[PDB]
Amino acid sequence: VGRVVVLSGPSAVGKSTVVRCLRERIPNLHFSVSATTRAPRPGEVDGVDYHFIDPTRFQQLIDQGELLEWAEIHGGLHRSGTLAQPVRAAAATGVPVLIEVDLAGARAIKKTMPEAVTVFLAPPSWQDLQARLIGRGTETADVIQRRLDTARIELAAQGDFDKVVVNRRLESACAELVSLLV
Repeated sequence: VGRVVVLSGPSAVGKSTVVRCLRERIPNLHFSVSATTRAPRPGEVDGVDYHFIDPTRFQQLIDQGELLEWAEIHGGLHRSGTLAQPVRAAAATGVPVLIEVDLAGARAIKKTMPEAVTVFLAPPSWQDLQARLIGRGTETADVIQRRLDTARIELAAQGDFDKVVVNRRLESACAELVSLLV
């Protein structure tokens, strides 16, 4: 039976390079393919990039409890979320599953699938995360202040998760996640 790992963390702690590393290290890792009600962009493939469904069918899925989590996107322009059945089927086949979601999505998945392992990718320090949020200083002071406030709130949540991986170094963050997945 494959492990299901839900990866989340602060907005902008470094999740997507980590995801790429994981998919290279585990040849058959199944990266959860979200359902969405937006239309496909050219180059997106149904079943690979997203499962493209219509709003009515997406509402049916909500009502039948077939989503582990879902959210309104861009204030309700459309919806996206994680389908339960492919995750469960992949796991029953013995293939490991990774789901990457924001913190609200991870909280939702722990309710709908408690056997999933939730992991919070934490920064090695406050100053490391603050430095990245300031960045090249292209944003206004109000925008940066809001980002720092948001980060402190999100960091307060790391206790809600099954595991904390500290992103000290890409190779060892990725290594710890590999150990969790296989």
